[PDB]
Amino acid sequence: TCPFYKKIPGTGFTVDAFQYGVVEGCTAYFLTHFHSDHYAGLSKHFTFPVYCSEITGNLLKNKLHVQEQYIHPLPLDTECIVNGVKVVLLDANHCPGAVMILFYLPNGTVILHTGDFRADPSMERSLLADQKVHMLYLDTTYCSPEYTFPSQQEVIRFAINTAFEAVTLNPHALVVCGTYSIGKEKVFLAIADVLGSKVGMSQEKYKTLQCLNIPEINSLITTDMCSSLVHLLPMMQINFKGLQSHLKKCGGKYNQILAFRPTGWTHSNKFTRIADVIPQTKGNISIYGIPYSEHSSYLEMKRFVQWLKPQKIIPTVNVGTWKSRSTMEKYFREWKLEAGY
Ligand code: NI
Repeated sequence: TCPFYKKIPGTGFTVDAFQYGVVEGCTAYFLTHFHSDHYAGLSKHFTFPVYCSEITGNLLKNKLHVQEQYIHPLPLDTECIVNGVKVVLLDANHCPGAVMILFYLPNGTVILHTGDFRADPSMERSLLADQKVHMLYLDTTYCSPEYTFPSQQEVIRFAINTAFEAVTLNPHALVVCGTYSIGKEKVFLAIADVLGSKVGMSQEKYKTLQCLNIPEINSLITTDMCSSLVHLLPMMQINFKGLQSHLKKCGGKYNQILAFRPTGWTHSNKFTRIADVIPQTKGNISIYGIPYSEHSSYLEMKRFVQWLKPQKIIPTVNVGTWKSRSTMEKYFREWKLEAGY
């Protein structure tokens, strides 16, 4: 049954609540972003209103074949009325088309649902700064101080440099980049741009990336694998067997693979700097796991909340164990006491 943390009080609304069937008393279903754990449930047979970003609307229509009469895309940064309630959608700094939702209840309560996000100081100058927020439904994915990671920019620099050096040393080396959902597109686009290649990929993937409004996209991606020296594969294939296989398929065009796995966090982060990252190598194949995160670090989360000063915090990730809940409530209380709200 739909859990409490996916329900918005004083409304007919739910958030990311498509896998419970008809939810008693839900008049509109909000979808923060196109990741499977959040859209699980949607298909062509859905006949309730769905509210979401334009990009999320492109993917619903094209990938899951939702009928257009049921997709209600909204512009970001704009006050809109849905079943008599004022709402705004804000950039969540997550994957393309990912949003946070502000709800302005009739009674004067204000609710912010972050959906999934990576907190940034740039958010401190959106429409959030203009009024008080009473309740916050918080993406707590990395709510613990062991979770530190580098900026997205330093990680991309590491990857551009690594790849440019490899292929310049050996122009017969192929670069591979794993994917299994939208997001983290900058990894493979920035590598391809420094190497003066297009990124080649399967048709289903090319379809997906065409839904995202990325500027100059036709210039950067292709389904012609042959003309490309940066290839995207499913994450599951990013291993020595999967990569020997793919190298066989390229017909003596290449003699070396350099491959990249964007992971969220890996415990090498507590000890190791981004400068210091090394690959796993077998023969003529090397695999780099790089810490490219689209969720908040513990410090970026703490700073956001301390800035926002919510009256109540409702965690939406890691809720399923008592030891996790308890740990999180401790940190919420720490942050409050430290900042004085
Ligand atoms: Ni997500």
